Amino acid sequence: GSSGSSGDAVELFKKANAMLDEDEDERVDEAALRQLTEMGFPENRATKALQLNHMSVPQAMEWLIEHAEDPTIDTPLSGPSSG
Repeated sequence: GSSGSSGDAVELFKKANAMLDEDEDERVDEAALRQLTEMGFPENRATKALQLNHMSVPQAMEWLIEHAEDPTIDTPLSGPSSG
């Protein structure tokens, strides 16, 4: 018998082939926005979020999810119309 005791491991991940292109400064990215706006998010948010997510299509998503229920986000009301 031979082994440690205090912990050992508890993590697993992998990222085979994962490269695109980043866009910093200047107006927001549309290519990315499209993705979001294509999913089911408002340009405003997507845009804002993006800017906060270094213009990330995936990242933003989460931010959009987490912020999905954020006040700052500022959202209108939902009357009768558009149900």
